[PDB]
Amino acid sequence: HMATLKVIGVGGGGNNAVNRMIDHGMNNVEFIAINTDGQALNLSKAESKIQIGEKLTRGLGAGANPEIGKKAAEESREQIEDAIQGADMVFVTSGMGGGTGTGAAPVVAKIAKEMGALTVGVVTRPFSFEGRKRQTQAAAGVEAMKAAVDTLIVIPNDRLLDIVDKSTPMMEAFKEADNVLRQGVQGISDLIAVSGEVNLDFADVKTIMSNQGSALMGIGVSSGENRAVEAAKKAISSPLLETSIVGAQGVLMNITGGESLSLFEAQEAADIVQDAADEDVNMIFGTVINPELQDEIVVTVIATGF
Ligand SMILES: Nc1nc2c(ncn2[C@@H]2O[C@H](COP(=O)(O)OP(=O)(O)O)[C@@H](O)[C@H]2O)c(=O)[nH]1
Ligand SMILES: C#Cc1cnc2sc(COc3ccc(F)c(C(N)=O)c3F)nc2c1
Ligand SMILES: [Ca+2]
Repeated sequence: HMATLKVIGVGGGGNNAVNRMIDHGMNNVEFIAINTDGQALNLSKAESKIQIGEKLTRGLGAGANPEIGKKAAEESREQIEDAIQGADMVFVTSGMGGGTGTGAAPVVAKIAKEMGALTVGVVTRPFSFEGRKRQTQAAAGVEAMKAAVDTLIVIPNDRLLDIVDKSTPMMEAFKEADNVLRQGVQGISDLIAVSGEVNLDFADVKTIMSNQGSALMGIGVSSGENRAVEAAKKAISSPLLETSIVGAQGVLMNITGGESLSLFEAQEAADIVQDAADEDVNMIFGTVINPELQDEIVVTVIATGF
């Protein structure tokens, strides 16, 4: 079994994330670009492109109307099904609050879920500066996504205002939000590809993520003194995420280290995660020894069930 991973961008923001991932380079993941806007879709370098709602929009976008996004996806349901064929896991990425993402992404997610794919949504909420209507439409989108996916990661764009200085380029800030998705997809790909000393596989991912509501995914890297605790704290930190570690009922945790990785420090890291999570948490713990590493330790967490 080698799980087939697909990343599906829906609407402008979703496709922006996909494009930036394709530019970065990601092996053994299929990218699918879905949009109403044919002009934007033409510029994508995704190898699978689905223009939805041509009869409805005439190749334009949804004009920020979620009803148009929804009806567009429904018009093109068979083409979406065809593109998803074979997927074992689907990441649906979209900016909530517009028309295409808000309306179409839940339709796409439901199609993926009903084909049996582990279906993870990774969506943004609008900046407060975009106004109340955008925020209200986005909230309806988030609720529709929750109903359609196995697990949902929400990135409030307002959180980007917490990680910039007054001069940080907007595109650099956007790359930080895109990195949430990138790290999660890369992380799952790495888990499926590599045999661990205490091995985690796709069935473990499914146990933690299938039908499990909100999710946090995180990665932390450290070295030197107190490296395990520092890496674990970085992994569970969620400056950009709506959902924090507190009260998690399911956790997939991995530690990657060199040959120096100690039992004591593995316990230290796991204890950091446990102290935060629910008393009856289903923790699935893994470890990898990468002898190419010297003093680096990597802690990764997927936390669900809130
Ligand atoms: N972080 C981030 N948010 C975006 C990006 N593009 C759009 N957004 C957000 O996504 C929302 C919907 O925009 P968009 O996806 O272009 O609309 P749609 O094509 O009608 O789905 C906007 O209101 C923004 O909050 C992006 O590249 N990065
Ligand atoms: C963000 C994030 C995030 C979340 N979860 C994960 S899990 C991951 C990779 O974990 C890995 C990689 C290689 C392995 F052999 C193993 C294993 N123990 O079998 C593993 F869990 N990377 C991330 C990254
Ligand atoms: Ca593995």
